[PDB]
This record gives sequence, structure tokens and C-alpha cells, in this order.
Amino acid sequence: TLNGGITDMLTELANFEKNVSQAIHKYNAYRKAASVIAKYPHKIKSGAEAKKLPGVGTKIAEKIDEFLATGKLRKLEKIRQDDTSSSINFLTRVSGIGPSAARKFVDEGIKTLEDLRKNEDKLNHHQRIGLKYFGDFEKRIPREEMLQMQDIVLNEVKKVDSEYIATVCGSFRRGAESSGDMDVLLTHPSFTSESKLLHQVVEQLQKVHFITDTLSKGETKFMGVCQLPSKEKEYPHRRIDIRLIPKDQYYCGVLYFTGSDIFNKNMKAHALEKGFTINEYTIRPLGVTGVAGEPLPVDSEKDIFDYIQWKYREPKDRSE
DNA sequence: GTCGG
DNA sequence: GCTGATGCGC
DNA sequence: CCGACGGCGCATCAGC
Ligand SMILES: Nc1ccn([C@H]2C[C@H](O)[C@@H](COP(=O)(O)C(F)(F)P(=O)(O)OP(=O)(O)O)O2)c(=O)n1
Ligand SMILES: [Mn+2]
Ligand SMILES: [Mn+2]
Ligand code: NA
Ligand code: NA
Repeated sequence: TLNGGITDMLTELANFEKNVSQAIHKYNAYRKAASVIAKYPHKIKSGAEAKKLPGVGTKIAEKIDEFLATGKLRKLEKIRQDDTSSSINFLTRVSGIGPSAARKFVDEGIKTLEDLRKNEDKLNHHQRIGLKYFGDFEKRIPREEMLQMQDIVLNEVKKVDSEYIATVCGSFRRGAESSGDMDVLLTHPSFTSESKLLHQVVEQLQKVHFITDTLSKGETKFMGVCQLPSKEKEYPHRRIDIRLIPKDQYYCGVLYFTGSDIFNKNMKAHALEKGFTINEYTIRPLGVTGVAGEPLPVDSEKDIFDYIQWKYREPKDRSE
């Protein structure tokens, strides 16, 4: 991109903190820095130039000073050569293996994809599936195939009950040309905030062999593996997430699920300021005393915007 | 790690 | 066996 | 200077 070099650096440091240091807030800091610099209209000639930006503090300015001067970062090269930090990092690339388990595996001597193979017995179902499709889960999904996948899920859903509304959200709804996975928001007239619709839909998607494995399943959330039908050669296996939301709560749901995650954090933060609390369900009033007010009436994504005083931004403009 | 309080 | 911590992920 | 830093769903297993 533009400052890609800098943002790649910050992103690699973020991962290290989350995975090796288990310092989630420094993970978040580094991604906020990366976020702000990514949307900066000029070419960063210096660390000080960057330090003008909110989220970019003293330490990052130095690192950026070094990066621009040296073209690399000693902190990072130190990290790539530390066997342990390198091993822990790689392992978290398996779905279902986080910092804690990656760290445990390494202290046990399990530190490569082959070692996980030998040790399948020590992995939970989710991890086993993470290994099974390790390579495929790292492949991006070209929009074209997204549109295919969409047609398959919308049709199958309609073919369980026509009152279902399924909306593909996430980077797809933001307009990305390739996505990491597919995210589907599901609604139905019989399920509101007042009121087993997800199983029905998951079962149907299984019987046409679109959904190939399950990572988790609940009253409202399904995380699993899917695959476009082949002919020719097989498509890679893809992650799919389905989320059942109550009808009258569809607009918060789809604002949430559309993201991005950084946008969601920034919005949810800049609202608590305006005296509101936005979660994936409602946008409640923040009372003076200390408790959240009742759910405010919503009929649009814009309503949530209007509610806190943020001039609208199309899904395509929420990619932070 | 950063920035408002 | 049950369940609250904890982990992983959206 | 210090400390808060968005909000929530499901699965697992240590410790009774
Ligand atoms: N920490 C998080 C993570 C996610 N989300 C919401 C906001 C997201 O829009 C939505 C999907 O998260 P996703 O895990 O599929 C994602 F982020 F990767 P996506 O944006 O979809 O881009 P892609 O999948 O191509 O990589 O959950 C959130 O609110 N908080
Ligand atoms: Mn996604
Ligand atoms: Mn997803
Ligand atoms: Na700054
Ligand atoms: Na992982």
C-alpha cells in the first residue's frame, strides 16, 4: 500500500504481544497505531510526523524512526530468531490454538505442524480441524466465490422457510475484493427479543454438503467449515460463521457483524462518550447513576449513527 | 503502548 | 459427574 | 504521571 512497510511492522509487533507476551492491550495499541497510519493521506517521512497521529506515541515513533533509517527493526529480528517466540507465533496460526495452548505445546517440545500431527491426541476437536485445513484457512476468498457461496446459502436458507433473511456481512458487506471467511447474519419473524432456527439451517447446509465440519454450535452462533461444489479441481475449504439475531435487533446485529473490528471499537467508544452503550444487540442509554437504560428503538444502521452524532459512512467506509 | 484526566 | 475459570474466537 | 483501553458465544477441563 502506501505506508505498508510501517503498518506491516506494527502488525507483526502486535501479533508478538498478543501471542508471545500475552499483552492484549499492547496488541490493541499496536493495531490502533497501524489503523491510524493506514488511513493517513501523506507519506510518512519521519517518526515525528507519525507522532502527530492519535495512537502513535513515543515508542512507536522511535521504531518508525529506526524503520525508515534502517529499513528493518532490531526488536523484530530478535523475535524471528528466538526459537521459542517463533514457535509460539507459528502455532497460533492454527485455528483453535491461542497463546496459552501454543505456549504449553512449545514447553512440551511440540513446535511444528508435523509435531501436532504426531500429537493429534492432544488436540481438541476445533484444533484437529484447525490442523486438517491449516493451509486452506490461510488462503483468501476471492469476491467471485463469495458471490457464489452467497447464492448457495441464500437459496438453501429460503428452502427451509421463506421468512428467513440471511445477510452476508463482514469484509464482504464492506465491499472487499477478497475475504478471509464468510459471515452470515440470520433473522426470522418468530425470533425477537421477546421470544431452534439455527440448527434447521445448519442441517440443511450439511445435507447439500456445503458445510463440511463444525467448530461450534449454539442457540445463536455456528462456526464451521464450508466448500463450494467442484467439478475440474476442488475449491479450498473455507471458514463460515452464522449468527442468529432477533428480528427487532437486526440493525445493531448487522452494524456489529459488518465491522470492521477496529471500527466497532472506535464507534462503541465514541458513543460511551455521548452517553450510550452499543453492543451487537442494542444501543442503550448511559444513565448518570451508573446503569444502562432500556434498548432504544432502531430501524436502520443510520439510526444508531444518528443516535450518537456521527455523520453516516457506507459499509465500504468502515474498513479500519 | 498510548492518551485523557 | 458437575461447573467456574479460562481459553479461543466473532 | 497512571490506568482504562467494545462486548459477547461456545467448548473445555481442573478441581472438587
Ligand atoms: N475482535 C472482533 C472481531 C470481529 N468482530 C466483528 C466485526 C466483523 O465485521 C465481524 C466478522 O469478523 P471476522 O472475524 O470474520 C473479520 F474480522 F475477520 P472480517 O471483518 O469479517 O474480515 P475478514 O473475515 O475477511 O478477515 O465480527 C468484532 O466485532 N470484534
Ligand atoms: Mn469475516
Ligand atoms: Mn468470521
Ligand atoms: Na501521537
Ligand atoms: Na489460532
